[PDB]
Amino acid sequence: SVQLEQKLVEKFNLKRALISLDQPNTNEQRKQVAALVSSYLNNNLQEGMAVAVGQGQNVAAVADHAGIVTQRNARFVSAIGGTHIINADHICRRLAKKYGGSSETLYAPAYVNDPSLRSAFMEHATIKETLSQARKAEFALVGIGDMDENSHMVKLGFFTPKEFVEARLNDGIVGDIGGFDFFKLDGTDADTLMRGRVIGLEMEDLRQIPNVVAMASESRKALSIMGALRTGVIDVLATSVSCAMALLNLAEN
Amino acid sequence: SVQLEQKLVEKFNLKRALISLDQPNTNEQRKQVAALVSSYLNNNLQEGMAVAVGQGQNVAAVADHAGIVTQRNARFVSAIGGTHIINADHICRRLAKKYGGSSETLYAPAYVNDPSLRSAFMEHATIKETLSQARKAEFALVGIGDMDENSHMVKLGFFTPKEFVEARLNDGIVGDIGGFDFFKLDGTDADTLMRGRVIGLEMEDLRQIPNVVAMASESRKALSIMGALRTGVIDVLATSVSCAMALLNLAEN
Repeated sequence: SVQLEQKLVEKFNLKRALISLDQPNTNEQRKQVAALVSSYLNNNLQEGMAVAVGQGQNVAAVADHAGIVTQRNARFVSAIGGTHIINADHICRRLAKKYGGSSETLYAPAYVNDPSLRSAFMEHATIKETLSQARKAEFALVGIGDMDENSHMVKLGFFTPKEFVEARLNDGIVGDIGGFDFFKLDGTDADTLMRGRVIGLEMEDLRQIPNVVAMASESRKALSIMGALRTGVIDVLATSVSCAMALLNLAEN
Repeated sequence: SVQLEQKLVEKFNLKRALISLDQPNTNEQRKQVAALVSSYLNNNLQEGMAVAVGQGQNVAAVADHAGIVTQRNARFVSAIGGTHIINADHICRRLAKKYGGSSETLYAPAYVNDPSLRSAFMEHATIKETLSQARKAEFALVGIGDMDENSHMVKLGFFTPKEFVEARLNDGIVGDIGGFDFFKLDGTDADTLMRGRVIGLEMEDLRQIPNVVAMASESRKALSIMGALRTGVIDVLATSVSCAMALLNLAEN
């Protein structure tokens, strides 16, 4: 697994690769991946630094990991709006409690049904200020999701099932990062209608955050993880042995 | 001071009046008023009940009061959006920590520069859900502010100084409750441009919350407190001996 880390770092231009042994199910896998990320943050997140935090189960596992961490006054800033899916805001609050710092809420919903409503929220001074804080963070903590993980935008009524299938088929979206931006298998940003329905950071923000820590546990989602690595924004990849093997195979071939 | 409580209850149709002795300055007064409210909530807020929470220094003092309270699983729900002024969201988080429950964020800013932007946020499913939770709360914890306490809407650029003076002079606004609604000295809701710039609950919501706890410490703000009492929405008034004397004098005369 340490040999795997070196190959991943070399192959994908990472700062680090944190690889957990394969577990019996996805819950257990997320916990073990989250353990390595928790320790990484414990050692690296200094007082006065900030983390831009995305949403969902991979990220939530880091907040829920019950390991020992030193207390420091760090900030946890939502990188995506709230939901009425584990909310980035809730995760930041749990992280602040765990690591001994503070959290900073993005006062806007995660999803809207129209890019004009998106624009209206995004131009608002209160929303812009928090997004600027997240853009200026030293770290980002994000999950890599597959299209099926985003299906809640549809089930919540913000995007049609027809539009959703078309994002995949017409626009070639194979995954999301942090919940807030979407990519193709080749790592390019696809103009997709999807992102017009989300309030949060974008891919270019992640490209300029020094330490983007991205997390995925499921090897069946290796295409999404590959797409995400191809965007070039990831600095620390935390994942399982099988995912690592899959990525190296896909890259070699 | 106990005699004062009985007269206030009778005169203003309250459930309770919590009266603190006069203090040397407003900070100390807010602390002592907040002590009585903290104890009231300790005894009355049951597991599974909720509090709709407004913004500002009077309310924040209750969260910051360092008394002993029993832990119970109550909810603290923001009744007004966030600010980039002590935010209702921050207060709810501190209350949840203190009383041992949870908090529920309103994912929208407190202020907007245009009632059309207000309407767009207010119609959004995520915002409507939280506002419905706050409307259905057993308690509300709100401060009674004077126009000068709201001047931040102006300083933050959401409302012009000219509009602000006109809200007072043309529309007769003498105070706010919770940060989110405004009233005249006679207790009627004034159609004012001000409320078109705020996202949160309104006076009619407070009228149907069973236990509206309203807090003010400054006797120089007695006109605002009088206006607020005249709206009829207040169930528990927490304030100082001098404010109580002022209110009884104003009512008698």
